Amino acid sequence: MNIFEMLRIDEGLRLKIYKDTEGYYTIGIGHLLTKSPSLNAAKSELDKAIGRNCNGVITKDEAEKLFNQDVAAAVRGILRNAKLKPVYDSLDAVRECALINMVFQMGETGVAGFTNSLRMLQQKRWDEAAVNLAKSRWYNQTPNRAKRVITTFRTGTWDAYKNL
Ligand SMILES: [Cl-]
Ligand SMILES: [Cl-]
Ligand SMILES: [Cl-]
Ligand SMILES: [Cl-]
Ligand SMILES: [Cl-]
Ligand SMILES: [Rb+]
Ligand SMILES: [Rb+]
Ligand SMILES: [Rb+]
Ligand SMILES: [Rb+]
Ligand SMILES: [Rb+]
Repeated sequence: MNIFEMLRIDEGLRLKIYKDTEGYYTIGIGHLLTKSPSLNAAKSELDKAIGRNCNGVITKDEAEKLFNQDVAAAVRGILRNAKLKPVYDSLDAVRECALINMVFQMGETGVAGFTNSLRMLQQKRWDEAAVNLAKSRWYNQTPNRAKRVITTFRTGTWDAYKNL
C-alpha cells in the first residue's frame, strides 16, 4: 500500500464525467473538474486538462496522468503551506499519506483549517487527534472514508486499507 493505491480505493476510477459525493463534476480518480452546475463548463475544463477533444470521456492512461499530477501537486502544495508543512515533515511516511489524502479530497485550505487536529498530530497525540478529526463536516458527509483516513493517522498502519 502507498498513496496511489490508497486514493484509488477511496476515489475509484471512472472514465466518463460523473458527479462526486458533493454533486460536483469529476472524472478519473477523483479529479474534480469544476463546482459549476454546467456540464458544459465541466467539459471545457476537461478538454483543457487533457489537451484534446475528450466531450466528457477519457482513457485510463489519461485518468492516471491526471491522478499523478494531482498527487504530486498535493504533496508540493503541502510543502509550500505554512500550516501543513511542519505537520507533514513531523509525520512518518504512512501518516503523511493520510494528510495527502485529506488535501486531495478537501483542498489545502480546508485541511489547513483543522488547527486543533493538526496540533494534536504534530504532538503525536494520536487517539486525541483521531477523536478531534471526526468532529467535522468531512467525517459526517463521508464517514467510512474518513474512518479509514483517521485510522491511518491513529495507528500509522495500513490496517484500514489492507485488502480493499
Ligand atoms: Cl451545460
Ligand atoms: Cl488539471
Ligand atoms: Cl493520544
Ligand atoms: Cl476533541
Ligand atoms: Cl464514505
Ligand atoms: Rb470519487
Ligand atoms: Rb477530488
Ligand atoms: Rb447540471
Ligand atoms: Rb517525515
Ligand atoms: Rb482554524
